[PDB]
Amino acid sequence: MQLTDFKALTFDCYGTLIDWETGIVNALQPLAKRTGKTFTSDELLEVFGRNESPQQTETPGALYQDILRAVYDRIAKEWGLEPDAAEREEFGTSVKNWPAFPDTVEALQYLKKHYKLVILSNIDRNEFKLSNAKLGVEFDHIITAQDVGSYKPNPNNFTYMIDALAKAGIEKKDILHTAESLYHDHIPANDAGLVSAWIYRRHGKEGYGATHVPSRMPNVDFRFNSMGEMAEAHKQALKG
Repeated sequence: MQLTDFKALTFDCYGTLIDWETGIVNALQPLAKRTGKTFTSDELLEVFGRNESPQQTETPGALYQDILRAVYDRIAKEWGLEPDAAEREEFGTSVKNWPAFPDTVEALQYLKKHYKLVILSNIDRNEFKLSNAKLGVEFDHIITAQDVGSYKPNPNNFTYMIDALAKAGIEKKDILHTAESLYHDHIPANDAGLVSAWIYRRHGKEGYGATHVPSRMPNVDFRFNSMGEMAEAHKQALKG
C-alpha cells in the first residue's frame, strides 16, 4: 500500500482544499456584529452547521447560494436579528471569498505533476469555478451534486465518479480518495471500495467544526494533517 501506486486523486474541495470554515467565519462577521455578542470561530461554525444540514434536501438545489441565503435567514432568526437584504446577498455569494488553506496551492501544483486530479463537490460547478481560480491547478474532472442528483455521502455520488473515471481510463483500484470529511467522503468511499487518504484539517482543533458528525469511524489507509504533508510523503516515497 503505497501512495505511488495510485493514478488519480479524487478530492473533496470544501474543507480539504478550500478552507470553508475560515470562509464561513469571515462571511458571518457582518451579521454577528449586529448581535453585540462575541463568538469564537468554533461557536460560529457550530451555528452554521446546525443550520446548514437541514437545507441538504435529498434532491440538490441548482444553486448553492440559495442554501447560504436560507442559512443566513435561519441564523439571523436564531440571533434575534431582523434579516437585512444586502447582508443576505453578500453572504449568499461569499464562496468566492473562501480562502485556500495556506499549503493547498503548492501541494496541488506538485501532485498535479504525478496524478490525475478530480473534484467531488456538493457545492455547484460555477461556485467551484470561482474557488478553482485560487487553487493554482486545472482539474482533470469535476463532479458536482447537480451532476449526480444527490449529495455525498449518497453512494450514487461515488459510483458516478468511479464510472466517469473508468471511462477516462482510471481503474477503480488506482483511485485514492483524498478528503477531510469522515461523514461526507470516507464512510462512503469505504463502502464503495475506494482507498482513502484522510486530510485531518482540524487536527489541532476541538470537534468537527462545520463538518457533519459521522455515524462510525471509517478505515483510512493514509493520514495527513495537511495537503502539504501528503505532497511531502509522496516526495519522500520517490527518494527512497
